[PDB]
Amino acid sequence: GLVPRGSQILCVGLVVLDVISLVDKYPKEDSEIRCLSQRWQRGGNASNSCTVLSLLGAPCAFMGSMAPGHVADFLVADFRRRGVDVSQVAWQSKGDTPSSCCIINNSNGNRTIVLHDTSLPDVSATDFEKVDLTQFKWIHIEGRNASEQVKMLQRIDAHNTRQPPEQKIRVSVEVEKPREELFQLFGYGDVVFVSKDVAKHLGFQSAEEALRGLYGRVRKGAVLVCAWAEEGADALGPDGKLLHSDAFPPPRVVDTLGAGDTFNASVIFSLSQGRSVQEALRFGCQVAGKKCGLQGFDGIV
Amino acid sequence: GSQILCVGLVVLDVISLVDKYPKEDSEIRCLSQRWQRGGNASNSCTVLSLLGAPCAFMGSMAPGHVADFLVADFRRRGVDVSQVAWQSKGDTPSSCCIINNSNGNRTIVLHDTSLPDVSATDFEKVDLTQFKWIHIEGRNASEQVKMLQRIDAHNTRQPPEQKIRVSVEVEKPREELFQLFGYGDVVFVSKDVAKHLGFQSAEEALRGLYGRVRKGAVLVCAWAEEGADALGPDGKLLHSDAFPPPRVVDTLGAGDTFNASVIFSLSQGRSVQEALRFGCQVAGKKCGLQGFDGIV
Ligand SMILES: CSc1ccccc1Nc1nc(N2CC3(CNC3)C2)nc2c(NCC3CC3)ncnc12
Ligand SMILES: CSc1ccccc1Nc1nc(N2CC3(CNC3)C2)nc2c(NCC3CC3)ncnc12
Repeated sequence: GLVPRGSQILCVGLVVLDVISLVDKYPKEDSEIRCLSQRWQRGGNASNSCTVLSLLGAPCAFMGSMAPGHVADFLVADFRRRGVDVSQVAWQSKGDTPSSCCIINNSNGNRTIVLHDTSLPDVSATDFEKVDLTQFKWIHIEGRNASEQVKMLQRIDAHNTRQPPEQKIRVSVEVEKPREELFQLFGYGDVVFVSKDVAKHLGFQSAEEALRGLYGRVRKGAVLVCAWAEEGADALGPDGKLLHSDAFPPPRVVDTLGAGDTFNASVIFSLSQGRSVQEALRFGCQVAGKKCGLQGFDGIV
Repeated sequence: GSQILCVGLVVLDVISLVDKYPKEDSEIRCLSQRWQRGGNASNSCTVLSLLGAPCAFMGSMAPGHVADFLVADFRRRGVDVSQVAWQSKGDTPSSCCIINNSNGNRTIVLHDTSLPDVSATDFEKVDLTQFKWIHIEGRNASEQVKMLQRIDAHNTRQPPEQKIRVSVEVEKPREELFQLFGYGDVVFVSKDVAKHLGFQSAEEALRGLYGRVRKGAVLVCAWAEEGADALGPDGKLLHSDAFPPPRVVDTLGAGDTFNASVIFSLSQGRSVQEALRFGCQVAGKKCGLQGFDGIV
């Protein structure tokens, strides 16, 4: 159906089906055991942010790769259950739709993971070329396949080059795997999210060390953003002023999985409503804090 | 009287092929992944079908998207599902199977729904005429013994020529299942059970377990790479070496391939030595492949 011009936030990245099994003890190889409970969850960075943006009330769409099959079917039904627009999915003729097996040991909390395979092709610059941008007010890009996503960021530059500032598409970018290739993305986007995990791998020991240490890599005008779990979040604009907001503990921690994706989506949401970076950092921390003390995304409002 | 029937579980097998088995708290990436129609009786149907034997599955299934997948697969394989006992409480069981591609080890983590078992009631409602053979997967004992008795009874009224051959699996160490040994013409007891009951080889198990079977039965016991053995009324031990494929790459469903194949050979009137041998021949071929496609 019809989507008004400049109304949606698009997130480009991975979606994955996570099968999550709760067990008594860790299974010894070659055994047949009952679990305590099992969940199928839609997962992936761009995937969760879309969920959040919908709960938060933004019209939103997801672009990532799927393969026709029963796994897609479930994934697409969960997306749709959360109000996400999937009209831009990149259906692939080759490969498996990503699925992961996660096993959680009850008596200790340990999480073991068999990660999804690498059979399916990522979204590509030509795939992306085929997309009429006018619907989007904001596009956000999970960092995965760097050299291609670069062409897409360049496409969005082009488009923008020719629009009145009030019809310009804002861009955000996320670097979250400690992978050499990803670092070029730093130079793109109006907003750049970097993760505790990545920043540590580059040697920095805190948001402040990371922002000040990496801001030299961001394109002029950009806001560089970093969250540090219970130590809060920071942000660094072109004016050089290091911003900060403390965390917000929930009455008690229940599920941290996906909180970074909640933080990103919330910051993006706030900035898109024209709030100030400081107000965004704040909001970010508030909603991610609330998520942590909840199971999945249901109660975040 | 042309079909073979199997009574047990169907399960959605969410499979991950990895090259080494993950250690506590670690994180590895699989080589590939697939969905597969699972459950013992389910697998056996697959194998019977692939061998050209008309067969039919019977077990509980909850309607949903999972079931739809299972059903379609049953049909692509010509398994008669018209005997299925649908529910309205619960969902389709499913599990995560980690298959270690470097020795074919298979770790199964099962989510058993509360989904109701098949009951003597449901069973008492089936036309026993179409079946040369009926193989029961031992899950709910006290309730299945009734199913069996209904079969023993049906036998009395028929020529010692048109009787319903009956086979029985005892795969899990559960105490309740132990009453089942004394039923059906052929009885499959797994290596696992065997060891749990203090026995160290198929030879010894067979000796120490024959006491528990119906008069005139054959006790069968596979033992992976060691082969499988059998014991009949004549008191003579039968043996068959295994048939190792070049590389073992996937042993999920081997035992259910063994059983189907033994059953199949028997329903074609081959001898117990010949069926034991064929069982190993097929389970063996199976272990060198991902899936079932291609054992024939
Ligand atoms: C700045 S908000 C944020 C952003 C990204 C990721 C997580 C968060 N928020 C929180 N993360 C974690 N955590 C902990 C882990 C789980 N593995 C690391 C992230 N703990 C808390 C907390 N209390 C718990 C602290 C551990 C004692 N209270 C509020 N927000 C967060
Ligand atoms: C008697 S055939 C049989 C019956 C039921 C279940 C399995 C099998 N067959 C085999 N199972 C296993 N296995 C291994 C496990 C997986 N952990 C137990 C079952 N390994 C082999 C094998 N392995 C390699 C050869 C020694 C070189 N070669 C032939 N048949 C089987």
